[PDB]
Amino acid sequence: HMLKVIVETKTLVQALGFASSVVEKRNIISELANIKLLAKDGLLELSSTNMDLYLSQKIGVQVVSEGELTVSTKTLNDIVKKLPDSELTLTDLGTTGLEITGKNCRFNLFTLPVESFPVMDNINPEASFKISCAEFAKIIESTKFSVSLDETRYNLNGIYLHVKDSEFYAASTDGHRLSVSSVVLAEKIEDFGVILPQKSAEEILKIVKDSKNANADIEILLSSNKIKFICNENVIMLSKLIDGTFPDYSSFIPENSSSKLVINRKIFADTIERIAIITVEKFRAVKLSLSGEALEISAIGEARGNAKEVINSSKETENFYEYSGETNLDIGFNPQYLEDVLKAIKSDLVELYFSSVSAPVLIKFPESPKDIFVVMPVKV
Amino acid sequence: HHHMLKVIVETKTLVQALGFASSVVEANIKLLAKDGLLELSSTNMDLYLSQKIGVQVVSEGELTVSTKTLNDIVKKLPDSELTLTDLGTTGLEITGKNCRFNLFTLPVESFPVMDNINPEASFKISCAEFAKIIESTKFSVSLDETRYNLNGIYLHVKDSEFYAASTDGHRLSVSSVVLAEKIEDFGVILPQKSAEEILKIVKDSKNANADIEILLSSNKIKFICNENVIMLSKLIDGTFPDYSSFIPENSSSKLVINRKIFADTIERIAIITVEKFRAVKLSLSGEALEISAIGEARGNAKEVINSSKETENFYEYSGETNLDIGFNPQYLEDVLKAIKSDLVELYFSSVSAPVLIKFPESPKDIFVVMPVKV
Repeated sequence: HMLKVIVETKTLVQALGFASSVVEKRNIISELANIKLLAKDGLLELSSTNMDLYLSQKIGVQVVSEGELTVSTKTLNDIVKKLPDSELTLTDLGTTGLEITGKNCRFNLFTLPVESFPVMDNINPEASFKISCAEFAKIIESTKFSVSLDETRYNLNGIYLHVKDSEFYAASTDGHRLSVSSVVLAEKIEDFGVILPQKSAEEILKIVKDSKNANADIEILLSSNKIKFICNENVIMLSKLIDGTFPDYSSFIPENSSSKLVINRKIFADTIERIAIITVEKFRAVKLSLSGEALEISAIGEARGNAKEVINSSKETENFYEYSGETNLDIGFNPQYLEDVLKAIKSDLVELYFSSVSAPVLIKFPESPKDIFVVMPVKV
Repeated sequence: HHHMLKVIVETKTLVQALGFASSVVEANIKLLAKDGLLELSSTNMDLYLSQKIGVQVVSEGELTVSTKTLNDIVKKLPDSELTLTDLGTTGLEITGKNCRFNLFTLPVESFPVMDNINPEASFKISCAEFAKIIESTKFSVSLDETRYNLNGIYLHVKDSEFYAASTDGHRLSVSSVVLAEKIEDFGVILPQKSAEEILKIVKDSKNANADIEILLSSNKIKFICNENVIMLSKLIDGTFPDYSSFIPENSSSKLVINRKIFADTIERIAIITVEKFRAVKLSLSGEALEISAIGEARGNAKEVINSSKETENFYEYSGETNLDIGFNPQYLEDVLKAIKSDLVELYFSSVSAPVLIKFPESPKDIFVVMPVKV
C-alpha cells in the first residue's frame, strides 16, 4: 500500500525539471499541480499532466515497498534540487505525508489522494516510425522560431509534422517567413500530418536534448487527435493536436532565383545585429545593398540616427563574400527574421537566393541540405 | 563658424566607462573632449558621475547623446579603436574599420552642471576597505521610504575610525576601518542607490586595487575613486539613531559553527516555508543543532548538525540549558553571505532577545538580528 524507494538524486532532479514545465495553472483542478509517483517492478513512474499534455517518466530505483501517491510538483522539485546526497529515500507515512530523507535531513510533504489523478489517454495510431533523438531535435530547432504568435492565426501557432513519401518533415510559418526541416525515414510509411502545439514542441525538445537521451532514438505515434512520443523507452509524452489546416507551403519556396549571395555566416549575422541596434520597434528593417564588389548593410531609426557597414569581396573563408547577380539588388528584411535563421544552423557559410525586391529570399546552408528557409522582404 | 568634437578612443576603455554611465541613468550622457582627456558626465536625482578617460583628442568640443544608444552600439564594435566626430545637424558619428554610425545630439546648454561642495571632513581609504563596509551594511537598510532616519547607510567617523551602519528595525549591521589621518567626527546618510553605484565603481578591476577619497559635507558627499572617477551624491535628510546600545552586552550562550554549513542548511530548511511566515527554528544544545521549519499546507523540514571540532563541520554550543529560538532565514542569510569566513559565532540570551553575530576572521564587522516566535 505505502511507497518506499531509494532513488538517485541526480536522476530525480532531471525528471522533476521536465515535470515542472508541464504544470501550468490555467486549469482550476488543483490536483493537477501535483505529480503522481508509482513504485512498481523496480521502477518509479512519475506522471504529470495539464489536461492538454501528459508526461510519464520511468526511472530506475531500489523499490523497498511498492505504492503510489501524489505530491506537489514544485514543492518536491524545490526541495530535491537543494539536497547534496547522491541518493535519497522516499517513504510514504500516510497522515505525515511523503517523507524525504538524506544524511541528517528529513522533509515531510503533504500528499493528495491518487484516485482522482488522471491516467494517460489512449492513442490508436495511424502512423508510427522511429528516428534518432538528435535528428528530431534538429528539425524542431530548425522550425520553432518561425511559429506564429498571433493567436488569431490559429493553424500557424504550431509545428506541422508530416510524412510525405517516407520522409518526415517539420514546417512552421507566421505569414512572413517559412522554415522546413526533414529526415528520410528508414521504413516505408504512408502519408499523415498533424500540427503540434508550440508548448508541446518546447517540452519534447528539452527531453530529446538531454544528455541521457541524446544518442538514443524517439518513437513517434500519430493519430488524428493525438501524438505520442516514446523517447528512449522510459519517457512517454502524449499531446493533443491543433485542430486546423497547415497551408500548402511548397509554393512559398522560390524556384526561379536570379541573384546568389554566399557570405560568412558569423560575419553576416554579427553585422546584421550591430546595424539593427539603431532601429525602432515601429520599423524593424535593415537594407541589404548587394553588388558584385561588396554588400552594404544599412538601417535608419526615426529620431535616433542611422548606421552602415560594408562587407567587401573576399575568397577567404573567415571573411567570405561573393555575389553573383545579373543586376545589383537593393532589398530589405526584418533583421530579427534573418537572425533567427542564421543562428539556427551552426555552419561556416550561408547562401541566399534572390529574385525581385518584393519576392522572398531562399536561405540555404550547404552543410544542411534538408533545412529550407524562406523570408519575405520589407520596403526600405 | 562653429565648434566640433573629435576624439580617437580605445574601444575597451570607452566600454568600461559607458557601463558606469548606464547604471546611473537606470537621460543623456555629455561628452567633453579637452586637454587630451574625454570627460563623460551622467546624472540621476541623487548623484552626479564624471569620468575622464585618456584619449587622443583631435579637435576639442562638447555634445550630449543618448546614453543607451551610445552604450549599446559601442559594446558591439570589435575594433580596437574608434573615432567619434560631431557633425552638428548630423549628430555624433562613430566610425570603426568598416562601419559608420550617426546619432542625433541634444543641446548641451540644457545639461546640468555638478554642484559644488564645501567639505567639512576629508579622508582617504582603500577601495577594498570601502567595498567591504558597504557590502556589510547595504542589505539591512529600511525600505519604508518615509522613515528617513533609517533608509540610507549611516557613514560616520568617530574617534578617527570610519563606520558604516544600517538598520531596518529588525537587524543592525556595522562595519568600520581605522583611519590613517586624524579627523574630527562627522556623519551623513548615504542614499541606497548612491551606495550601490559607488560600490560598482570601487569593485571594478580598474579601481579595485586603488584608493578612494571621501569628502563629507552637510548636504552632499563626494567620492574621488582612483583620481579618475568623481561621484557627487545628495544626502538623506535625517538623524541616524545611536546604535551603540543595540549591541548585546549580556550573552549567556555562544554558538560556533561552520559558516557554509550553517548557511546552506538554513536555506534548504527554509524552502518549506511560505512568504507570510519566513521563520526557521534553531534548537541549540551542546550535542547538536536542529534547524527546523514549518510551511502551512506544505509540510515540515528538519536537519541536524552534530558536535565537531573539525573545521569543515565545526559545531560547538556553550550553553547550560538548551535554547529554542527562531529567526527570519533571510536576515541570517544576509549576514552569513556577507563575510567569506570559515567559522561564525552567534551570541544568545533569551528566546526573545537578539543574536549578536561575529566573524573571528573579520572583527570589525558586527551584526545584530532580532528573533521571531517559533
